[PDB]
This record gives sequence, C-alpha cells and structure tokens, in this order.
Amino acid sequence: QNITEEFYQSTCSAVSRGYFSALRTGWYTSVITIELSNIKETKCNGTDTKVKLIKQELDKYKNAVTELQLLMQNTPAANNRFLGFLLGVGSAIASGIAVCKVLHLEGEVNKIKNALLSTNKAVVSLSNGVSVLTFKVLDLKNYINNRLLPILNQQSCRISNIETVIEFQQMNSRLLEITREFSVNAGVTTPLSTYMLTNSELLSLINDMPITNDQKKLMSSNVQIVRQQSYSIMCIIKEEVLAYVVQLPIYGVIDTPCWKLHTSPLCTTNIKEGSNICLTRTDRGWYCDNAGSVSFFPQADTCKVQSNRVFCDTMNSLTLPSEVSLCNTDIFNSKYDCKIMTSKTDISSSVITSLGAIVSCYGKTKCTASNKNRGIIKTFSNGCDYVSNKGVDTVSVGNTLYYVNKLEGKNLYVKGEPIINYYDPLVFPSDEFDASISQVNEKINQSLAFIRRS
Amino acid sequence: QNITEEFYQSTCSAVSRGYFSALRTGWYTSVITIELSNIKETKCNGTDTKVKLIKQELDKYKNAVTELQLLMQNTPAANNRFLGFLLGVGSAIASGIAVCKVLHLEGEVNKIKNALLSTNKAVVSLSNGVSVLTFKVLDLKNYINNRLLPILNQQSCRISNIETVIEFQQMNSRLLEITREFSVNAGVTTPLSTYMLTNSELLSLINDMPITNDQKKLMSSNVQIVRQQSYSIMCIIKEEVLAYVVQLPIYGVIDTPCWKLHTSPLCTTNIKEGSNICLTRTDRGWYCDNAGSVSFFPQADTCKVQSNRVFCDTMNSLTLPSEVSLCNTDIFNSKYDCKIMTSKTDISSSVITSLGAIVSCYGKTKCTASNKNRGIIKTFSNGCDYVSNKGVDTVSVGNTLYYVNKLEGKNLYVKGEPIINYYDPLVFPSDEFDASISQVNEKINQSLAFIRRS
Amino acid sequence: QNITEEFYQSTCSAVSRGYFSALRTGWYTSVITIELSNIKETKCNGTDTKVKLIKQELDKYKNAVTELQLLMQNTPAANNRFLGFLLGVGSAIASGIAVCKVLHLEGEVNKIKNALLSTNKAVVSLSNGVSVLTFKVLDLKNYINNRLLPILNQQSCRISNIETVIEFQQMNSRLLEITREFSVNAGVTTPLSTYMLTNSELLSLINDMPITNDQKKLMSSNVQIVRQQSYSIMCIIKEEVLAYVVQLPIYGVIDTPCWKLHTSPLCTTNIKEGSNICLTRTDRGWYCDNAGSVSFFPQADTCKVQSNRVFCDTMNSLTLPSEVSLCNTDIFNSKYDCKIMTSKTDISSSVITSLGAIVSCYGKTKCTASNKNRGIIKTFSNGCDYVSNKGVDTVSVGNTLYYVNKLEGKNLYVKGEPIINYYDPLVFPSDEFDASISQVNEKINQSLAFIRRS
Ligand SMILES: *[C@@H]1O[C@H](CO)[C@@H](O)[C@H](O)[C@H]1NC(C)=O
Ligand SMILES: *[C@@H]1O[C@H](CO)[C@@H](O)[C@H](O)[C@H]1NC(C)=O
Ligand SMILES: *[C@@H]1O[C@H](CO)[C@@H](O)[C@H](O)[C@H]1NC(C)=O
Repeated sequence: QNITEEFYQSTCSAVSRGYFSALRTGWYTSVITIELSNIKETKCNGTDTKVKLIKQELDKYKNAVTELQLLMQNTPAANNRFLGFLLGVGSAIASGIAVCKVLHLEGEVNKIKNALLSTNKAVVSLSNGVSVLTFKVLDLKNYINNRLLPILNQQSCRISNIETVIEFQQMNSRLLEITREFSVNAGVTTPLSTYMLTNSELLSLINDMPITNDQKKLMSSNVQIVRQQSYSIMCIIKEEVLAYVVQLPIYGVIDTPCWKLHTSPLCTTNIKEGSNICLTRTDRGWYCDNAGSVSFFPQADTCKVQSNRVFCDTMNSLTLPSEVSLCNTDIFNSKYDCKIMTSKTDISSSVITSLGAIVSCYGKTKCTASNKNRGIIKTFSNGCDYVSNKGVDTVSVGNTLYYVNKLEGKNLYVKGEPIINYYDPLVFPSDEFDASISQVNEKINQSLAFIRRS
Repeated sequence: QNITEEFYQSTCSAVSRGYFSALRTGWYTSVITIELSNIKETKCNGTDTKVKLIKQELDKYKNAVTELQLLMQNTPAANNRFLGFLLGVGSAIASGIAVCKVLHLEGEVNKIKNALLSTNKAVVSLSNGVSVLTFKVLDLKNYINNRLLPILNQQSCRISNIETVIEFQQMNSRLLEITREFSVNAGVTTPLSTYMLTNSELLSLINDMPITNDQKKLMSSNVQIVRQQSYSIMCIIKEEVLAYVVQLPIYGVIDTPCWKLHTSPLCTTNIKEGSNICLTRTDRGWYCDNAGSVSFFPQADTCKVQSNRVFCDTMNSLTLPSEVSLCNTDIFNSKYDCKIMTSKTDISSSVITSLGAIVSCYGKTKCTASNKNRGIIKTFSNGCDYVSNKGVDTVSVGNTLYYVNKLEGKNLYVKGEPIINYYDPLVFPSDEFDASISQVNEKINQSLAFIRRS
Repeated sequence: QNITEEFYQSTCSAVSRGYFSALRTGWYTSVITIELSNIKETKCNGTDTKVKLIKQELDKYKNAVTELQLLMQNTPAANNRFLGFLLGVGSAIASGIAVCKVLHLEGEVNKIKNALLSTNKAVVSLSNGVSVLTFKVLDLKNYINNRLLPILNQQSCRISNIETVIEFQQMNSRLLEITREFSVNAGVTTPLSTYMLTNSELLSLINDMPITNDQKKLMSSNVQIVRQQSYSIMCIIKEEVLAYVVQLPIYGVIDTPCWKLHTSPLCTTNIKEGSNICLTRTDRGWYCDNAGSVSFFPQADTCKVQSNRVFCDTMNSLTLPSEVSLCNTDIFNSKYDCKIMTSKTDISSSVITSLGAIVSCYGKTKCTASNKNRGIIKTFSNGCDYVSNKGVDTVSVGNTLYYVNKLEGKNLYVKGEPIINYYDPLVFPSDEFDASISQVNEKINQSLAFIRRS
C-alpha cells in the first residue's frame, strides 16, 4: 500500500499511482440445483392447527414452483454492461444464458441429475462442450417424498408433530428466498447473495475452478468483491429439478500497474463578469496497463479498490494506446491528442483524491482546508490548487464540506503555469463539450486567419 | 420471431425490424386491504417461553402498524418517470396517489370495508368516480380478536399451545414483509413483489380488469414484465384497515411495428495524429409506430424485449414524426433533419445488435470476430464495419470481449461510401454534441464564405 | 403550504416559491452493538428432529458471524455522494469510517462493552475525541451461554423443548437479517432499515442527540426521510461483539427560502425544415438560500419534498452567488452570466411543475391540457407555453400523457416576447451544450465582424 500522487498545476489534474489490477476478462459458469417433488395435492382433510400449518407450507412450496415457472416465461433473462457515453454495448450474462439454453436440450438435466445421485458436487460435461461444476444445494424431493409424505399419508393425517412443521419450514426456506430474489429482479441477480450461493459453497467452487492457485487465492481473499461482480441466472424447472446458473468473474489481468486520474476545471481568474475561459481534462478515471495497451474506465465508480488492488470489469473500459499517459506529463505532446472540454463555466468545486484534494476556486467562493482541532490550515486562491491529506481532515468549497482520505502516502506538487493562460480569450473556442488539444489549436489558427489582413 | 436486420455502411448504423409493440399508455388502480385489530396491550403477566413468544410476535405486529403510520407521515409518496436528456418530466404514480387521497375522505374506507364483509374480492365505486377492484388479502382482525385473544384472555394466559405461536407468526408474516418493503422504498415499490400481490391475486385481478381479452392474454402471458412496470403505493392505516394501492400498466398500443436503431462512430482513417473527423448518429434507441407518429425511446434499456414483443412505457419516449425513419435509408433527405454529433474522438468500440455487431475500429486497435472452435473468422479494418451472428460467437475490440446474440434471422449489408468522406476536414464543424445534418451543412457553407475571396 | 409559481414566457421557465429548507450539512455517528457468544462446536450427538433443529440454527448463527468476518476483509466500506456533471466528489461515509477505524484500536471495543454492562444505551467517549451514543440492541451472548447451552450440555442433549428452538430462531433473526442486508450491499446500506435501527431505537437516538429541540422535532416528524439520508456501516467483529456504525444527518440549514426552477426548450417556430433555432435555460433544479450564497441542486430528484419542506444533501449542490436568481426576472442582467444551451433540436416536450405545466410544442405535435370530465380545456400553440393546474387533470404532448399535481396555489403568467426571437438565425451559435448569455452574445458579435465590410 505504497501510494504516490502527483498534482499538475498546469492542467488542474492529479494522478494516484501504486495500484495493481484485477480485471475481469472471463466468466466461469456453474449450475446450482435443488431437487424438487412432483406433488400438487394431498388427500388430507383435517381441521387442527398442525394440519393447516403443513398445508400452508406446502402451499408456499407450490406457489414458489409456480413463480419460478412464470420467471421461465420471461426468459432469456436480461442484463447488460466523463467519457462513459463512448462505452461499447453487450450483455454481461451471455455466457450464463448459453448454459441455460443447453439445459433445455433433451437429456441434459437428466445427465446432471445422474452425476449428483451420490454426491452434492460434481463436474459435468455438457453437450455444448463446457465442463461445469454442478451442485445440489437442497434436496426437497427426498424430504417431501420420504420424510414428510409418509407422515401425512400411511396414517391419519393429523398425527404429525410440530417439529416436522418447523423442519419443513426450514427446508423450504432457502427455496422461497431464492424465488423471492429472482422474482423482483426478473430472474437475474447481482450481487450474488448467500442464498444463491453460500460462503462454503462459493469457497468450494473457487477451490475447484480451472484457474491457477494465485487466482484462487485472490478470489478467496476478496469474496465480497467476487460476489459484487457475479450473477445468478434463473434457468429451468424440469424433471423435478430447479436449476440456475451462477456466473463468476475470471480475472485474466492481474498485478499490472493501475493509476487514477482526477481532473477539475481550469479557468482564468479575471474579475470582469463573463470574461473568463475554462478547460477541463475529460480523461479522468482509472487506467490499468493491459496487454500492450491501456484499459481506461471513465466512470471510475465502476472499479472497486481494496487497499492497493483495483478490481474492474473490462466491459466498462475503453482500450487506449499507452501514449494516453503522456497527457499527464506533457499535455501538448504530439503522440496522443489529449482530451479536454472548454467552457466559460467558472463554478467552484473540489475532487477528493487518493492522497489529497484538488480545489477549483472561482469568483467569491470560500475554499479552505481544515484540521478539526487546529482550524483553517490552507486557503485556496482563485484558480486550481491542491492540498495533500497530511494534517488535513476536511476541505470546504462554498457550502459543501468534504472529508479527505486518511491514507498516508507520498505527494508531489508539480509547479507550472496554468495552460489556460496561454490562450488568447478573444479567439478561444469555448463551449466545446468533447474536444481535444489539437482541435482547439486548429480552431484558434483558423479564427486567427481573419486577423491576418487587419 | 422473424427478425431482419440491415446495416448501413454509409452511416455506421443498423436497424433491427420484425418486432411488435406493447406500450404502456394507461394505469389500472386496485386497492389491496389487510384487516387489522385495534389491540395495544394485553393484561397477561406470565414468565414461560410460550408467553414471551406470543408477546414478541404481538410486539412485531404493533411495531409494523407503527412503521406503517410513520410511512403515512411521508405521504404523498414520491416517484417519477443518447437523447434521453430531452425527455419530459412527470410523476409515474399520480393515478395511484389520486386514489390514496380519496381513501382519506370520510366514509370511503368504510365503504370498502362493507363491500368485503362477505367476500375477499369486490368492485367498489369510489367518490371520485373510479370503480376499483378491491381485495382483502389477510384478515388479522378476526385472527387476533377471535382465535388468538380468547386463548390469552378467558383462561390463564399461559395455557396456549406452541401451534398458535407458529400460526400467529405465519399470519403476521405477510404484514411484516409488506411493511419492510415499503419501509426501505419510502412507501412506493416497483417491481410489484409477490408479497404486495401474489400470482393468484394478480392473475385474478387481470382477469377482472376492464380491458379486452387480448390485453388480458398479453398480461397473463407476461406476468413478470407486468410486475416490473407496476407499482405498489402505501396509502392509509385507518378504522382497523391497512390499505395500499397497486398500479398496473394498461397497454394501449399493441402489435404495431417496432424497430431498434444501433449507431456507432464514423470517423476518417488517416494515420496522421489528430487529423481525423467523426460523426455519430445520435438517434439510437427503440422506435414503435404509434397513432400516426413514432414513439422513440432514446434510453433503449427502458424497453423490455420478450422474443419479438417490445414492452415500453410511453413516459420514456419522445414523440416524433414518422419521417424520422427516412434517416435510415437517406440521411440527407429533406423531410426530416437527421440528428448527428460530430467530434475528433476516434476511439474504437462495438455495439452488439439483435442479429450481429457493429464495430468502429480506429488507430491500432485489434478488432475481430471469432468462433470458439474455429478461431478468428473476421478482422475489422479501420472504419465502421458489421458482422452478422452467423457462425460467430464473440467480437473483441481491444481488450474487451463481447458475445453476439444467438438468434437466427435475416441480415442485409447495405454497401455505401461513408458519409464522413464527403466533408472537407478543413471546414468540418467538429465537436458538436447535439447537432444535425442541416446545421452541419449550414456551418460548412458559412465558413466557406471566407474562402470565396481567396 | 402557501406555494406560488411564476411562468416566464420570455425564457420558457417557471419558478415555484414558498418552500423551506432542511439541508444536511453534518453527520451524527452512533455505534450499535450485538453481544456474541464464542462457541463453534457442541458435543451433542443426537438424532431426533429437535436436536437437528438447534444444530441448524446454531449453524445459521455461525455462518452469520463468518459472513460478517468476510465483510470485514472488504473494509474500508465504500460509498460516495442538467449541470450535475460539475458536482464535486467525496465520500458520504467518511465520518462513519473514521469511527470504525477507532473501534479497531486496543481497548476501544472493551470500553464500549463496559459502558453497556448494566444498560443498553450509553454515551461513550472514544479515543479520537468523539462522544458517541452506543446501543446494545441484542444480547446473543447471554442467550446462548446462559439460556441455551445449559439445556444442550448439563443434561442429555435431546431434552430440549420445541419452544427453545423457536425462541433461538427469534433471537437469531435480527442478526441474520442485518448480515443479509450488509452482505448484498458490501457492508454499507442506505436507506437505514428497521433491522439496522428500529423506530423506537431511532427515536430514542434522536432524542439524545447533541442538537436543538427544533432539530429533534424536525427529525422525529420526518423519520422516513431521515432513514433515506442515513447510512449503516459494518465495522468490526471483535471480543465477542459485533459493532456497526449508523450515520444520521444533521440539518444545519433549516427554514431558509427554497425555490424550484423548471425549464423547457424555447425554439423559433418557422415551418421550413431545419430552419429553427433553440435555447434552453440549463440552470433548472432546486435552489435554497444558504449562508449568504445559494445552494443549487442540479439533479432536482436529489431533494425530497414533504409538503413545503425540502430536504437535500449539500454534497449534491453547487454553491452559487445569490445573483443567480436574477436570471429568472432578467436573463440579460449584467450581474450574473445566465446559463443556456443552444441547438436546432425543436422536439416537443413537457415539464410538470409544482402548480402547473410548461409545454414546448413544435412541428405537428398535438399538445393539450384536459379535465377528465370536460375534455380539452387548453390547446398549446407552437412555442413555449404554460397552464396552471386549476381545473386541469392531465397534459398530453404527442403520445405521452402527464398528470398535473393537484396542490392549489397561486399562479402568475409573466408575458413577454420569447428571447429566441431577438437573435438573427444566420449568426446564432447553435449546438452549444454548456453555454451562457454572454458567450452567445460574444460569438454573435464576432461573426458579425465579417458582415462589416459587406
Ligand atoms: C514506494 O514506491 C515508489 C514508487 O515505485 C518508490 O519511489 C519508493 O521508493 C517506494 N518506497 C517504499 C518504502 O516502498
Ligand atoms: C419474414 O419477414 C420478412 C419481413 O416482413 C419477410 O421479408 C419474409 O418473407 C418473412 N419470412 C418468413 C419465413 O416469415
Ligand atoms: C402566501 O405567500 C405569498 C408570498 O409570500 C403572499 O403574497 C401571500 O399574501 C400569502 N398568502 C397567505 C394567505 O398566506
């Protein structure tokens, strides 16, 4: 957890480095099953409370099976996924859906049923060429047919004991909650709950997945994050089996360097009303080296940071050439056309970084950094400035209070003239929402083609 | 499920056709009731476990009623709802809220109470002129007053049986979960859960709704989607009645043609850095014919597709003239000013379509389509291109893998010169976020007014 | 609830006034504890159902503790937060996280354990200088060790009674649900559920908070809204204690004037295709006076309105000078550069306001306001227009139906020439996504510098 952060005064941006990747590139699919009983009506006509109680619970079981059948008519299941508007589009659950489709082919559910006759965990080779870990997590068929129905049948049906009511409730419990979870999510859930897959089942699954021991260690040390990036997909009710697919991430990029880019608006600071111009670097977000290029995540919130490990889904990334990082040290470089937006919107704001805070202070806004016991320790002047988190608790910009992160690291302030000062405001192309350094230079040049004749 | 898709090479867009609409235009409101008991304290002072267990459960009932009362002080309930930023604004639950308001008028709850004295389902004519289907789904008044309180009262209060504890838990159960659901959603829930309305209640409701048998068949064949587009709204606790309103969709547009427009960026492909220009059709999303015009849904994710049926809420649409579809076959037509955005952002990306994939490949990005067993079957060259899903499993653009849909349909590739090539890059108005063909032509012409004197 | 609304025909905007603020400026943190038992294995080897039932429930307890331990390895917990893209960035849960960190220091959990030995509620002075209200809401240590384990131990372990199974289920219940809630939210939940903190605990907490009696009255009269703006943060499992932090809002701005600005597009109405220009005021949202300036909430949906009280979080605001409100009465004023976007997008739409509706009607769109019993009572002509909610039930724009709010107030229609008519369309800078009155004037002037030589 050796984090280093550099602030660039010239471009009102800061880069936090020292992070290591865990990027999801693949999917592991597993089939989870519950064995069901094919009983729709019992010939018990008693009146006492125990009788009604078993009937109520059997009604709950039967209405769960029916709800799961109505989830099946809304199948295929549905799910999908500053510069976020450019992201590509595809379904996040295509892999799971392909496995569900295979489970509909004659014999396939029966093959899984036979693999789990004598064990609750087995690898099965499906017809489409995937080997999947399959589980039987609950056997309501044996419980209803062999432990409950003999009580209700071979004797007067009122002769049960209140313990069997309570046991049947406990056996039905996990089925009703899986059904509930699927019913309010249209058969596709994320994060993966402990009712879809318990911790012991999930850790067992990870341990038997066709991945390296390092990947197994990563996933087992970060179970919650694995759950947040996993899906459960309702598949089929068929031949007295309920089957659903769990889709777990495979982190095909691990331990490459990652860095987070924070950006804020950089405006001129004249007092005259509406006389100021602005630019903001629009390439903020997470960056991870990946296979000769760089995976860029423009909605930074899509990545989950655990200490110095950054977990992201590659479906939330744009693939950029590695020269994009030159924008941090030389925004005018000729190898990559660095992205900016221009405006005359000089509204104050702050960004809390990994190890400090950037503050864009304009007009009359009060912008300060404080220590809870000592008072104000820094006051920001008009323009874009930075403070490390050392000795600081909070940053106030106008009426809003922000808390800095408490992590201790290394901070570097790179001094430089704000680049907004290099532009002639009479010819600056303001109000460009998605622009770049070259486009702006090109426009300035063109509109200095009139001033030529002068 | 006869889907047809056409790709237009000239404009980097594809249209999937063969879909049929189901658009929500109206709302059906129903009042769901639970009968409650007005008991706040029992004079039972025993010490054994059964006693405490009944007291705990009565405390749960009483705290549910209190939580429902605090939901009532946060009433009226609150809910609402590329070109999505233009959508109009209004409340999705105004109809339900109007019914809740009527339930507060003297006598109204009593009228419903009297309609349900002898039946659990009845149509009631409210004072505001709406006839609503009303339900009594749980009678905790009769259970507490007539089956539970005689046990706790007319005898020593320790003489209960553990069955009555379990029965009281089961009777209280649905009340506690409805209360829980409302409590973490500020009294307004969507999707409609099976605790708000069970499958049998919902199917009963649909069957008695004042709609045609075709609408009843649609809704009954697509219960999950109906639930996703329905609301439950907490209304009142009054005169020993809990009442909430369920608001179900009415699909007033059915079986008209719908088509989905996919678009991707179309840039020039010079090697020179920052020398390329781009345009993207901004009118992507779902389109359905509707009442002489066309309902356009710019956040395509707002529509739920079930096979070839497309379910959408008209509140998520813009109403356009039917000439908008000319943009697909003739983007330069003079009847509708086709919408585009311009830029110099030549970042690679892909869109998975209904029957294939569009790929915008720029710079050095590796863009390919593969079959899992055969390897790469297509490589995309710089520019905008398309592949059908026939014989294809996946599309890779840089570091991101996408899965194509597996549905088989008809695919047409319409060859044509990319229209970005028609523009002189020295005068192209780049970086226009919300533009159109005419605005761009108008700007080019103006800025060719200087080159005149030359 | 004296609301007044003014519509400005000149700028296609309306301002609803008469509201009073409740802005969250601070956070109150409280530590909630559950006492746990350190038992992982019982030497009971029986076979009957009661035995298994206790073992199942003990397994549930133990798997809850383990799940809470895996939530701890994904700690620090994670949470954060038209002109919304300008908002600053920081963590909403920094205060709670600082308290969690302190609970990890030697002796700190023990200090809380000793403060709650004889009471379930006490104020405790933590090592970092915060006094926190701490609660013990469940004592599973005493229940397992002193009421359950003697039954399973000092006698044959099959001698329990089914009541103790049911009592143990009821005692374990709240622990399992808190664990479930944390497990699918990565240890950070909002809204604050009744399992994290019951109504009686929450009202007790408010009553003992170091705030004024007016703040206590506000919070106690609006519990649901307090819950929606609160967080629960999983902290630690240590020394047989589960501890989590609840973070409640402190409304440091109360009863200052608030007003809501509604805006819609204002376009010219020529029949000629693609010949029209448009502008829209981009400063729509909620505004509250606050400390000499004005807190502006651009994603209006971030504020919760209860009658005439407006509850917002200052982290969702931009701090503006109070001259921003001049844009409502004089959009050309020289004290504040009023914000607009320009385009040629003349697509029809509506905004339902507090007391009426704005309608932007263009092209051939049918735009009307109706009364359910009387029919159409107003038809909107091309351009931007307004109707109050008096005698109106609904507004239709094309294919979409909107319901007006039913609240009765005062409505003022300020007549004035649409300002879009003042611009020469040949020189209007269209397609500016984030602009202002001055930038537009400046551009018009420059591009009238060519027409000079003429
Ligand atoms: C931490 O990492 C930075 C960057 O690699 C390096 O400069 C520094 O020497 C490292 N220090 C320690 C103590 O690991
Ligand atoms: C499918 O629909 C398309 C478009 O209407 C039509 O061209 C084609 O003939 C149809 N084919 C079948 C087999 O239905
Ligand atoms: C309501 O408030 C408005 C604005 O302050 C004021 O003009 C009016 O006189 C008030 N009327 C009543 C009845 O409170």
